[PDB]
Amino acid sequence: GLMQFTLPVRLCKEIELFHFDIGPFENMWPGIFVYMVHRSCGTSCFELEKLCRFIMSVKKNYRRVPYHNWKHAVTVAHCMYAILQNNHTLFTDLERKGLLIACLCHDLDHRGFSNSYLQKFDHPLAALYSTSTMEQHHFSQTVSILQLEGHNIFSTLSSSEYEQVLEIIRKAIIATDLALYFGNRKQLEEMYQTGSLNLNNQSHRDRVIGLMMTACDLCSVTKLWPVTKLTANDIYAEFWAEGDEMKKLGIQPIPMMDRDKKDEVPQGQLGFYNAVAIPCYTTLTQILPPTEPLLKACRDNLSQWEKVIRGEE
Ligand SMILES: O=C(O)c1nc(C2CC2)cnc1Nc1cncnc1
Ligand SMILES: [Mg+2]
Ligand SMILES: [Zn+2]
Repeated sequence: GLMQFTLPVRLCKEIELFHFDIGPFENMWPGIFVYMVHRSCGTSCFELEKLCRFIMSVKKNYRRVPYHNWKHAVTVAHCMYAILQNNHTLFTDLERKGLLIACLCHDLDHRGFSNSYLQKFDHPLAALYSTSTMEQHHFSQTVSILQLEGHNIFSTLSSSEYEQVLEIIRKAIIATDLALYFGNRKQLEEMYQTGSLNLNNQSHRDRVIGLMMTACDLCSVTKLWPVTKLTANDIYAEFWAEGDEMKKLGIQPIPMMDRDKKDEVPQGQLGFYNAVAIPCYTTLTQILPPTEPLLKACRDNLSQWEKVIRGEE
């Protein structure tokens, strides 16, 4: 129990900041995650032997896709870490445990295709789960891994604590379905403004955890410009493949997915920042003020995309 993960000095310092990039050395990402669990949660939260076996099984069940891959999983978990570390007293013991695990598992077994494509293809997952198709799959895969011999990192919780943490994880993973974020954020906006927001109301905390999940999930737009811009290529490599697969079902895809309309990307990023990212981080910052560096970094990246359109890069 006296075995800490320690990082080199640069990483030990930058890991605390919202804009930390986990680096290109895949072999360091498990250690980076255990480091975050230890500081967020404690060295006691999980049996190290069980946690390492859980992490490696989660890693194996992420595929080799350009964006929805193991690096995304760890990156999203790091944003959650930075949120929890800057909001120390707002969250329960169980919540800290549940949310880092939910972020690590939230895109398990992703194939690089949207819920929409699965439904037009008539994928069996679309018959099994008619809404939030991939997200109910990601939660399914999380439960499957937790039930492997040796992989139950929660085994030392009481029965009722075990049911509560799995319910935190299920709601957190379902909330990463962006179709649900629009109405979740509108409701949090009304509640914060009329002043009815109450973090002791469970249904309210649920909504706030959902928004934290959207914020961590989108956190590649809150990095320094060179990171955000190089990540945007990874996300468009998936979108353009999905577009090709739409054309193979005889369906003109949306322009966001059409590789023949690469010129329209800068304007599509503006729409995404203005309709999704900026409002997400604004409402998050209103509810949890120390998350403001995410909103500041998002606004800087919006201004960089505006510079791309004005031909200045
Ligand atoms: O551009 C987008 O439409 C986009 N959409 C989603 C969500 C649908 C999966 C995530 N991120 C996105 N943009 C993005 C930019 N730069 C870096 N990482 C993501
Ligand atoms: Mg997802
Ligand atoms: Zn994701």
